[PDB]
Amino acid sequence: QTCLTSSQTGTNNGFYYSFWKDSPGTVNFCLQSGGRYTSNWSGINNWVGGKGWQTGSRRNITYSGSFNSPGNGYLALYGWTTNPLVEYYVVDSWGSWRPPGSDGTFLGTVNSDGGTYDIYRAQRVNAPSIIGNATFYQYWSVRQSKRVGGTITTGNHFDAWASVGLNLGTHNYQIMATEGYQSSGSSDITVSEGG
Repeated sequence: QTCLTSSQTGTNNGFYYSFWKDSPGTVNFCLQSGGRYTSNWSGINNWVGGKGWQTGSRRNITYSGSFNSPGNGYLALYGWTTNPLVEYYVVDSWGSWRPPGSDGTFLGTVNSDGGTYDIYRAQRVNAPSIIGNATFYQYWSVRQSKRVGGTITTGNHFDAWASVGLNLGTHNYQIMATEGYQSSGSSDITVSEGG
């Protein structure tokens, strides 16, 4: 295992990973065998990290494990595109606070992987991104009830987002992410693309 406590991207056991946190608190973000990582967080302001791919695609992404967020956290497929700069989520579970909140514009729903998801678009104006300080839209599929474990058929979400005018650019990274906000919690997630 390789345990990290501050921001880093890289590769581990054939998988890409991205891990980011601002200054407050502690994240113990530990890279295990295969597509597995664990996290715990405490007294943090905001952090997101996980394993996946350097270059996103329409691959079907399967994950399993635990997610424990008594306060504000997410368990989500998470990635970026450029041209347009987009930060996207397919949110399967969350903690105290269902995302994206009042900043989100509701656009409709998509049925995928035995769930229904609400589709939202939000905007970030002068915000930190994979290319630095920028203004970018976020695309959200958020499951109507929580789940921890299953397959995410990315094409279904990508196709549904497209039908509501949410354009995906050139894919950057694509990970099964844990996110915490002003809370404490843990997760233990294994990703793959072979069911």
